[PDB]
Amino acid sequence: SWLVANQALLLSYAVNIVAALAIIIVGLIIARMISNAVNRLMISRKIDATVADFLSALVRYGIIAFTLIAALGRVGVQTASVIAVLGAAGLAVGLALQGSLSNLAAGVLLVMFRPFRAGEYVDLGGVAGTVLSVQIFSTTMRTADGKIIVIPNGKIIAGNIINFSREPVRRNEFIIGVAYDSDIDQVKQILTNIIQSEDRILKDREMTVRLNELGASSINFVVRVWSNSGDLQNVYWDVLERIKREFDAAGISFPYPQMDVNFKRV
Amino acid sequence: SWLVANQALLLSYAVNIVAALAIIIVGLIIARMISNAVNRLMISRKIDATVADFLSALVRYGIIAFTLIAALGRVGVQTASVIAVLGAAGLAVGLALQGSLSNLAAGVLLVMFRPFRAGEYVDLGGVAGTVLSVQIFSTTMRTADGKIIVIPNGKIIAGNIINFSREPVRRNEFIIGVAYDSDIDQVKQILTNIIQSEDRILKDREMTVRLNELGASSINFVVRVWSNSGDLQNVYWDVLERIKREFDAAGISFPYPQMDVNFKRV
Amino acid sequence: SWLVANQALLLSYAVNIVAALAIIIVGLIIARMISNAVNRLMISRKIDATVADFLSALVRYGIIAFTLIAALGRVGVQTASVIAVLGAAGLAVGLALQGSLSNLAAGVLLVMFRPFRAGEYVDLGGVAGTVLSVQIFSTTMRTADGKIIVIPNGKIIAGNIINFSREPVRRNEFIIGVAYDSDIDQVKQILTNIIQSEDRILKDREMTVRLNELGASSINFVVRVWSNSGDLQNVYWDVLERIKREFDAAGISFPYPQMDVNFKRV
Amino acid sequence: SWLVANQALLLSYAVNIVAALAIIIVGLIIARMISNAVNRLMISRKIDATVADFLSALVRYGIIAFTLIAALGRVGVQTASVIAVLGAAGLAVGLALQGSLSNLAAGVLLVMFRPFRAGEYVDLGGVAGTVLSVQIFSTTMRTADGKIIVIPNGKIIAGNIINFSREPVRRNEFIIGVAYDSDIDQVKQILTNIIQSEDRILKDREMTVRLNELGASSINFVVRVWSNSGDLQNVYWDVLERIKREFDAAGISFPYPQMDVNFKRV
Amino acid sequence: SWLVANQALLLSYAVNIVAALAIIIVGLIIARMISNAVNRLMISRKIDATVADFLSALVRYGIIAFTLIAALGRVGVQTASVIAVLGAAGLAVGLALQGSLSNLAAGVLLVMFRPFRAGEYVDLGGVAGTVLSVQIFSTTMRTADGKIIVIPNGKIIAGNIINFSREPVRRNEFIIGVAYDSDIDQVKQILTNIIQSEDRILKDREMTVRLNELGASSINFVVRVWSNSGDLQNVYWDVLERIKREFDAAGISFPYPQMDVNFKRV
Amino acid sequence: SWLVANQALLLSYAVNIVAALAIIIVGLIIARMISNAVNRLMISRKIDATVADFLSALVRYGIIAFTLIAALGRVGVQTASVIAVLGAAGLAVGLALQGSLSNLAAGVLLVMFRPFRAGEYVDLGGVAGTVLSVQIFSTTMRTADGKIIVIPNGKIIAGNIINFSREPVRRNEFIIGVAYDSDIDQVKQILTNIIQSEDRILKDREMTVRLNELGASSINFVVRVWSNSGDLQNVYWDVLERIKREFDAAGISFPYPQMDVNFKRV
Amino acid sequence: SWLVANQALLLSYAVNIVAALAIIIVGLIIARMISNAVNRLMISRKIDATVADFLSALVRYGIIAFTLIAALGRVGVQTASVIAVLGAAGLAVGLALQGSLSNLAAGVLLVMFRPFRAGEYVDLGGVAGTVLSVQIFSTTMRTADGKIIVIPNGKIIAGNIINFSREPVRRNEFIIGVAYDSDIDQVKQILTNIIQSEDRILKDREMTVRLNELGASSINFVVRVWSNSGDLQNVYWDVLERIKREFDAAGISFPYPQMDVNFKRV
Repeated sequence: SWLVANQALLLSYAVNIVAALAIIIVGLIIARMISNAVNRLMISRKIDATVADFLSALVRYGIIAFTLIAALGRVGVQTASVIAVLGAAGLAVGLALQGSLSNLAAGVLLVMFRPFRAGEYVDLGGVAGTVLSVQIFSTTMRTADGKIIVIPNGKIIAGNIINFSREPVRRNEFIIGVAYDSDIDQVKQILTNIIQSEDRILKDREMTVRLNELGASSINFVVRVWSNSGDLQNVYWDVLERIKREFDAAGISFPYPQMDVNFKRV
Repeated sequence: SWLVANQALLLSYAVNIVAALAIIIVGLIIARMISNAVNRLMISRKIDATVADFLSALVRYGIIAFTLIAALGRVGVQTASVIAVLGAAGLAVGLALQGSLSNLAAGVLLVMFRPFRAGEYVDLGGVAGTVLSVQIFSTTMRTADGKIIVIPNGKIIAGNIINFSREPVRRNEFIIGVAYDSDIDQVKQILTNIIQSEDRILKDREMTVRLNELGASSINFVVRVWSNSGDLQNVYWDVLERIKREFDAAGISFPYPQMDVNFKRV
Repeated sequence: SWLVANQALLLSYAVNIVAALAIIIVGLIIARMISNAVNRLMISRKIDATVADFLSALVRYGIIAFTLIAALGRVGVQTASVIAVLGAAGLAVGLALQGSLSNLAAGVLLVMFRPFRAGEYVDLGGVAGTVLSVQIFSTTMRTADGKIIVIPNGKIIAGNIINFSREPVRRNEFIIGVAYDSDIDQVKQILTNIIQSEDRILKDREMTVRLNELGASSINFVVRVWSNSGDLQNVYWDVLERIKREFDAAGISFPYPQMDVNFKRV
Repeated sequence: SWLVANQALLLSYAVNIVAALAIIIVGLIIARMISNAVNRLMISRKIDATVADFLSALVRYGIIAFTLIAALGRVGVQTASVIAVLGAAGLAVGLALQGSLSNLAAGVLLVMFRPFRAGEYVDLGGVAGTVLSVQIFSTTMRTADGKIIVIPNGKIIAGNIINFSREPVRRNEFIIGVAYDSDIDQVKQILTNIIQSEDRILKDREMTVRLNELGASSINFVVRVWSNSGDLQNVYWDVLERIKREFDAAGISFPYPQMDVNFKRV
Repeated sequence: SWLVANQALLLSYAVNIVAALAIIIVGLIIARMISNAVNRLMISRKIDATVADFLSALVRYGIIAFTLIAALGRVGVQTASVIAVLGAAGLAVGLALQGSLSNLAAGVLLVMFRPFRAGEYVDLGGVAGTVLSVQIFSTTMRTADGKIIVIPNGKIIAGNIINFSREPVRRNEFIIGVAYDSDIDQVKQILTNIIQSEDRILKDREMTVRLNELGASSINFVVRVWSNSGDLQNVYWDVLERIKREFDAAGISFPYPQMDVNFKRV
Repeated sequence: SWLVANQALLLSYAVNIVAALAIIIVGLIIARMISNAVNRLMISRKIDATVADFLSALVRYGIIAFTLIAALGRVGVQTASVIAVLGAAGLAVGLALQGSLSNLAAGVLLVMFRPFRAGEYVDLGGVAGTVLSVQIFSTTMRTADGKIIVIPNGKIIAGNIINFSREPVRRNEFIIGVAYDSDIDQVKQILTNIIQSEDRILKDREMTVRLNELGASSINFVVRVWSNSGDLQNVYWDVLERIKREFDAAGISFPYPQMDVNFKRV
Repeated sequence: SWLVANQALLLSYAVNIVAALAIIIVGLIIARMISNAVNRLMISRKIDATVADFLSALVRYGIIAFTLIAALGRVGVQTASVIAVLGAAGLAVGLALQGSLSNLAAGVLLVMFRPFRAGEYVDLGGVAGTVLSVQIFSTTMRTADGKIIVIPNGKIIAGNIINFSREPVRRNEFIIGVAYDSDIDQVKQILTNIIQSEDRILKDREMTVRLNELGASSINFVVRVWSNSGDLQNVYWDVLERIKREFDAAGISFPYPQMDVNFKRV
């Protein structure tokens, strides 16, 4: 006759049981509700059936799983084990997604800081080109050849960034080879006359015409000038052509590879 | 005579015991149920006996293990230790699977974004070819030679992506070598006449015919043109052939490697 | 006379003590039981005394350790510390085994997906050969030379996979060098006649006979054809031999390395 | 008639319920409050709508989520599971942001220590230039050519740092080649006379004029001097020119590549 | 006069105190016991005073530390902090030992699988030799030169494994160069006669005598044969010698590097 | 009329509330106190406004946050969630700082062990120079050229360390080339006479004068000697000069690159 | 008048308060005690003021921090937050120290196993030399040149280890070039006579004198012999010298680089 005497014990367990069932059913209707709601809000963005609908299904499963674990705890069964396995799974998936998340974070930083603007000619680790646009997970640029390149944001931020366009003026360099016999002063004079004649070069800024080094086959002269970024490339070509003409007119000779032979007959 | 006086203590322990046994048996029938259910739902997809049936067995073991740990906790024995070892195991397996999970996540991102479409000619880190299809864990493409290549999705997203097809028009480049003696202006005139004659080249877009650099053995001329992607390759060959013919007709001579010897007898 | 008055306190502690001893002894008999059971089931697979028997001993130790920790908790001594050290150890061993586990997981994926079948000629990062079989932790293939190679599954999945056999048809390429003096049209005609004569080449598919590039010592011709994978290698050799014969018959001359010397005496 | 008898139980549950609702509503008004406050304080710094407003929204969501979880715990539902999933997410995002955080920490260290000052000529792993400024996440410097380079702080601290400017004086080195026939002592005398004549060289500091090594084609002389950093470059050029002139005046001859032929006729 | 009225409170705290002291002393005697026991069992294996005795001391310290922490918890002082620091330390040491543990695990796998047997000629990433024995943490092999090499097990499993011995038969390859003038058919006939004469070659298996490629200086012939692994090396040498003799007898001439000069006087 | 009957319940909640408010206010005054104290102690070391004052502000925020979380727990709201997010943040920041902490730890080890002393000539992975000083996070050394280099402590400890200065005596090596025609014994005799004449060489220690190898163009002789570290460099130069003189006196001839031509006219 | 009625509540809180203060003060005296004790025991080993005294200070701070946290818990304030931040810090520092700990563990393994003894000539990844001693964190060896090298233990264990000394006997190899015209048999006979004459070579062990390969400029002969490790180097030199003499006596001629020219005049 312990039953009549333990009515209170029965009350305690019965309220817990009905509360657990109530939790199950309320969580079920809550899950239905949340599932329809998430779709209602998800349709706004572009939506792919094979993936986007799938992820809403994932959410449904996650909610019912949480409510179920909670219910099992309500019943009075230790859920620490299921919590542990769940946490291991979550950690693993987070590790897997770390890579993509890094690209996302980089992209955000690059967007707010703006190291390079759109439409600028830059290089991002050996790939010169003009940027077209920036995106969340990736960057898009066009090469000189015309090929399109896509590069992940996370990869570029780590590497060095070079922005030719940001600087208005840039410097040029020429190297020239001539024979040993030829006079130094004559060549220097000619080169000075040439560079002086040009107009797209900045007089105020430095100009260098000296003998940098002595090659084995021939001596080498170095020339340095400064010009606007836009006209740089044209300047190079024009100067080079003028040099070729002027040297042949002057009498200087360009050097071929040089060989000296000691020559005996056996 | 403590027994009669501690009837309530006995009640407390007895209810816990029978509840633990009930948990064991209900978990057993639940595990049988879940095992048959998972197979019922698993048969839909392609199923390999050596692996797929094995994983259902794994699920059976996992469920019975969870229920068993819970039962041990119900008995009143500290289960924190078994929880700890279980969590270590789960973490380890998650780390092991991280690699494959990364490929999966990448594939998802690539699918939704579509950096490159199927049937496009692209390169994905030094392997040019045409894509055939995209998959969950991997990508499939065909090389020009005809070899098939498979590349994991996770590997390509990290690296740069190049999409030749995405751009309609592309640029070409030629390099040419000629002797120093030969006149600059004559060569330039000839090359201009050639490129002008062609019809598959875009007049509106830039055209470059200049002396880029001075080689040691010979001077070098650079030529740049723009044409449609489809006809690019043909254009290259036709232009090259026409150049060879035109130069020999003109009298210009192509250069062989050049050597100059100072020559003494011992 | 607190003892008589605190009989209940004594009861509480005494039941805990005897329950702890009971747990110890039941865990001992359980451990004996489990140890014999694991051997009974382990004998089925191949079993090495120096390792396999050792791991059963490990299991014995693990079970007795768990039961002992639980008993210490039953006595009323904080076991959180022993749990912590145990968890650190488990994490460390899991990290150590991560590498091998990765190979295992890869192997599973490769088995179910079947990127390459057994008996196919494939390359798996610079090692061409024919696969012999697939295994759990590793893959086995034979090289052309006849050497056997073993490669871990985890390593290959990361790298690119190339399956020559999967594709029925493949393409070939030849490169040829000839003197500048020689006529273009004559050579082209001869090469076309040759390739046309062959029967193992696919007429429907493309055929290319053009001047690809101008070498310094000599010009270069490129030839491309398509043929079945099986007969490809033979086709290459036969074509090459026929070419050698046909050129000497025609009067064309193959080029040696070319040198031009300006020659003065001192 | 358990209700009348369990008034106290009802009181207990009712106070918990109303307290949970109170927590929900107070947390709601708190969240509104915090959201407006964070904007009020955020406007001070530069603010981008697409990102900065977004992060305030994130904060709103985070606060309401915390309060909601707390409320669920107040109701009496186990929240350990939701805590676990939340912690996994937090760990993952922290891992993702680790990279950028590293750059930030580096930048801080570099700022306080000041290995290199602004406006100094330094190299930071193969990129010589002058620093312009230091920033939080990145560093900015200008190359000699005039190109701008941006380099992340985290990358440079790991690598070696070279500060030319920090040292007032620096050393120079010349290498010279001459024929075997030429006398050693004469050359040494000439070189000593040259270096002695210069004035921008530090007499007190060492000066080296010796035969370092015997090349195959010719012998090699090494020269070392010390000069101020500013005038170093000029000194090099002037010395080199003077050397060329002095040698031709002296009668020494510079060497061309040397070849010796044993010469037989077949 | 609260003392007389709170006798029970005093009892509660006093029993806890004496139990804590009892735990301390029992743990002390337990630690002495365990320390002597571990030595008793440790002497069996080889034992180094500077390290092995040290590790027994470590065990003593660990046990007393655990018992001490437990005692502090018994007193009623929160030990969660000491647990936390202890767990951090354990995690760190586990990370440090991960490397060695990996080698151990690899060694186990290699032992049970036996990719390569002892006394076999194998290469394990560019180090050819004969294995001598396998060990727990490392592998031992001898090179052809006679040098001894030790390689850690963990390093080799990651890399490719090549087992020459496992395969009974292997293939050989020869490359040969001859002048352009020389007849193709004559050379082919001679080579066929040679290989046919040999007896250590497998007739049933393939034999290849064809013109593989056209070198610039000379044409190249390829020869392939199959022979037993043991006699392979000898076969190579004998064949090569016979070839040299046969060619000079036949009248064919081996080629020297070939140069062609266009030769003008200035 | 439950209020009058539940006075005790009201007491319980009221004491908790006032205690929570007391905790808030005491923590506030404690935070003010700690903030002023930390500055008082921080001024001793060099202090940067933009960073050092900022970190004191950080401490203020941290303390108020801890006290606030504690207060929320006092109120009776589950704080496990806020604890979880806080722990994730702490883990992330610790990971970020791991890099710098590694440099710090290395520096400590290097300081106490002293592998290389200050003012010694050492190389630390391809950067030879003299150390100037050691610091906490980095090391400073000067190169021979005079450039200053800074290298992080963590990077050098991993790599090999070479200490020229630690060893008093060092060895030298010379290589010499001579013509085939020249007698072996004569050359050996001459070289022995030379090295014997020198005084800065250690007679007791080994001396080697032998023919090491046969070059294609010429034979090579190797010479090895031992001398004090300080005088090593001078010894090299003096020996080399003496050798040049002695050979020309003896009649031996140094070799130029050697070519042999078979020479036919077409 | 709740105070008089709640005397017991007051007792409960008052005992907790005084116990907390007692814990604070006992922990303070305990910390003083431990601080002096640790110094007393620390003086035995070499002790640096800037670091070693600092670490004792660290210990003082750690103990007072633990006792303080415990006290805060005794007061009744949730300390889980402070525990969490502390654990994050500990994890971070452990990660930082992981590197050095790895070197320590390696060193231990190497010490007990003894792969290489002290005073042996070994190479440890491209650095040949003689070991001098082994240490805890690092290894010390001397190079042949006389330079001292220090290498961390953790780095070497990962890489291959080569122990020349462990093996008593070693093998040698010579390569020789001769003209095509020269007879094979004569050369073989001469070489056999030479090697047979020597006495420091092991007759029982193999001896190889064969034509290994056909070079373009000349044919190549390979010779292999076995000798004791100590006398190996001397044997090489003596054999080489004898070979040079014997060939010139025999009439064989060593080959120079060979060139063949087809020679036409334009």
